[PDB]
Amino acid sequence: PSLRTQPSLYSGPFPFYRRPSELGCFSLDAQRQYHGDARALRYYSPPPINGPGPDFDLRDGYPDRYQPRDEEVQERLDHLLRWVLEHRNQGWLAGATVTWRGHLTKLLTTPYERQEGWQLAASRFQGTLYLSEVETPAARAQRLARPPLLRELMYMGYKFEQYMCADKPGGSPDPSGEVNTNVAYCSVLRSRLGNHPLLFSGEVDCLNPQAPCTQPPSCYVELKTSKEMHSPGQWRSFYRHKLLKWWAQSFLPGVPHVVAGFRNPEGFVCSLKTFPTMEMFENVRNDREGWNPSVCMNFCAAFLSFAQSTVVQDDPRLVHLFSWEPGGPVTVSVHRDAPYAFLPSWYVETMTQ
Ligand SMILES: Nc1nc2c(ncn2[C@@H]2O[C@H](COP(=O)(O)OP(=O)(O)O)[C@@H](O)[C@H]2O)c(=O)[nH]1
Ligand SMILES: [Mg+2]
Repeated sequence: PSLRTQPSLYSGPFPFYRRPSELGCFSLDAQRQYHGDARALRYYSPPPINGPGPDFDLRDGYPDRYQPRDEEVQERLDHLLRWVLEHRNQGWLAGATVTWRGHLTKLLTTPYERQEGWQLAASRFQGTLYLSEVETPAARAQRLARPPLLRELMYMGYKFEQYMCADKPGGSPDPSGEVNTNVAYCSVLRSRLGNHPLLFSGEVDCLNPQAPCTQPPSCYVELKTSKEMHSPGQWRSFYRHKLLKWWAQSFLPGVPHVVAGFRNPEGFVCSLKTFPTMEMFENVRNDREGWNPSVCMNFCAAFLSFAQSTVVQDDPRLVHLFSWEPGGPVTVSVHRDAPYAFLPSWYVETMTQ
């Protein structure tokens, strides 16, 4: 059938969500090449009490010292599949759903999302269900038309991370190097939502070498950017929409610590604010127009359930395309081979042996 999306259908007790465990990780380098190590992981290095508070020029180095990752390249699940292949002997996988954390984020935010539609392609292969986002025609059009100032704004986000990160534990941030968005660190995580086992990985911003719990993902820190705010209305508006995204993104991998840099009209970060992941909901708890963690999760569970029961055939060439648009239900279409098939032959053959 189709799956309804509205929040009042998914109120009720917070579902079972197993505390995420890191099964491993991988890194992408300056030219988007996979390495099965943590080389790209950077280390949390906030401004000390000793010296000045933050005064970070997010415009510095734009565009000369900016090497943006090529966005035309469809990567699908490839990097994760490689990790999965290199670790096949860790039958749990057969019952798992496999994705990127980001895809799960969009499921979590669906009941409250007013603008951004999405498309998830789904193939079952050896029991395992694989989900992989397809960029909607609308979203592609917006990406190809990205205005100069929106391109700079993306840079500034990654630039903020450079002021807050050191290459080594207890090191100093070097805000004069290149920002290269091909370079990423990813944690590979195991969880279970309800009775749906999960294998997913997400981009991790940095490690806090001063977190008393030295074990991932507890020791990770997410670094965020947003417009400076003044009126209560701007804060309320931030809590209701943006905070929801931040919560979903870091809750899934079990990242407890989020730091926000608020940027000037002149493009400087003159204040920081820490949002512990577990505290984010307190900002909207009494808000009649707020979001609810268990609405996000109950919908997400219902979607997984829906996808599991819909995708019956075990076939790597077969795709059930799940589509969603704000103010509508999740609908399904069936497709075979190109252009929607996403599991590469090199993976299918090798997992078959
Ligand atoms: N090309 C491309 N890669 C992405 C994008 N978003 C995430 N990735 C990559 O996909 C992997 C998982 O990302 P994920 O955690 O799901 O993204 P996020 O939660 O939206 O920040 C990482 O290796 C990222 O570098 C994107 O919009 N374009
Ligand atoms: Mg971030």
